Amino acid sequence: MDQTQPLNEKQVPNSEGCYVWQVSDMNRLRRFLCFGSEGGTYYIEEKKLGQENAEALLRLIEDGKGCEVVQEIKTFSQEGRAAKQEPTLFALAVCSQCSDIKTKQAAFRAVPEVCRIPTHLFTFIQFKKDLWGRALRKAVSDWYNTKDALNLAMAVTKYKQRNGWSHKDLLRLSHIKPANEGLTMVAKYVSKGWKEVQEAYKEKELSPETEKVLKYLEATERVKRTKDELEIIHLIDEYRLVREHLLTIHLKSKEIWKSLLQDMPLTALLRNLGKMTADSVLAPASSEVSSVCERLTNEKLLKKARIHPFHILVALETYKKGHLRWIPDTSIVEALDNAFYKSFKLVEPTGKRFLLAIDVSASMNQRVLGSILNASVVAAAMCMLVARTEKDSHMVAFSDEMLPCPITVNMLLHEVVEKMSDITMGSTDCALPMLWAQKTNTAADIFIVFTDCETNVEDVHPATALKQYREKMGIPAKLIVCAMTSNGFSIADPDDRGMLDICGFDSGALDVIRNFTLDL
Repeated sequence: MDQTQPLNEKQVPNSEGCYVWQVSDMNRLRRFLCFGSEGGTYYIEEKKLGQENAEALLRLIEDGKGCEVVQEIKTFSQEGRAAKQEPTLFALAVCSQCSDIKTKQAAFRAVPEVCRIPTHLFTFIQFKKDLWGRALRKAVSDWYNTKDALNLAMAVTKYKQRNGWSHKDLLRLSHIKPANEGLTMVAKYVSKGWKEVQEAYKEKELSPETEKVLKYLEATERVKRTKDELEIIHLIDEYRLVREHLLTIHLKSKEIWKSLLQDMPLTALLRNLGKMTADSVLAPASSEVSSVCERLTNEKLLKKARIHPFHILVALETYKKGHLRWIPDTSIVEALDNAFYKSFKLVEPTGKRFLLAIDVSASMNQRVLGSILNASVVAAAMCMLVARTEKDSHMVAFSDEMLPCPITVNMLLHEVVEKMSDITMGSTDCALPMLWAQKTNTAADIFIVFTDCETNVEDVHPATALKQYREKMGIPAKLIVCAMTSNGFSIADPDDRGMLDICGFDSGALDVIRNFTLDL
């Protein structure tokens, strides 16, 4: 029996016509939350991949798991497990208009929490349009009324974009009734303007909290009336204004940028590394560079700034590239490598024996999350994560034959990326890691295969190779399939308790791995 034939009646043909199992709908939802469907996969066009994922979600609802889905969405968003919020927002939108009364209600109830920032709310609304009753108005009203007025003021005072997204419109369409004076004030600022706010609040008794909102709006307005660097720096120092609150002429100043650098939100810092280096703002051997390195390697700050490991991987590739042109600062490059590991949810090692196998076949050249990184690079980063936490780990690579592993656990992340950028090619035999481990009599308690599961060679099924490995070696080895796309295929036998499906770049993947490895 080989891969071109069905192991049993539950198998389905993959893109290459070979047999695998359909990953469970709940696990496909997780694959979707983590990878989305932008750019599709090597074998599946973008729109089709999105529809496949939307259909899986619809089956879940149809099967009564609607509320479980919404709970899962809230959980991923709260724990910051996914690199992008789009998939999560699309899934929430789908749930807010489905056939299940209870799921609709649960979806709407989750909008204020799942839509963490303005962009999210706007994206969520656009998806609902894609797909204003009392429920939507209440949800939107709830979103504004549950946010901190000062934080809202901070967001609405940044420069606007011509993307059709308007707070003025949402405040109107939602028929909102502001719950506190600070929100009433910001709503007035958005709908009527600064002059109106000033006039409505002159002579007015305000709590110290509402007063802070008024003084902050005043600060953002003062920015526009001056080109004096010292005055602007004082405003950044006292009110923590960011780049988007400033005039273009202000952004021409190196000192203003240094003041902006001081408390720059980590996500913005990651995006501005190259520019600030080219601009001499992050000069070699500078205290500016040192502070940056310290903020990036502070696990508590990364978590609070919701920095996902994929954000760091992408930021690193972009920065190391050097082009706008700059000399990538070596200490920052090292800091990013360090931050990558600290951004995943850390767990105690299992001390077991791991065989980590990276698929470097042709289809793995497929791009991940709309980035320039291909699936083999991303898989390599996941493999490094595991190897770094589990001392007893041996890394291997494969296509339709075992291949020398281009990476070693001691390499820095930027090196891993370089080595894996053009390594993809050839057919795919997902049974190889187990077969190779057997032939070479290498001991492993856990096999983790990083792949898209599009196996397609006339060799034994990977599930088969695992069982043969178990028997011959006398080890009850488990197989963890770390999916690298949101397709719906899996080489793991749903009927074998010793096999599990997980998803690459789920920031809490190590916890899933730990629990399965120790039957916790």
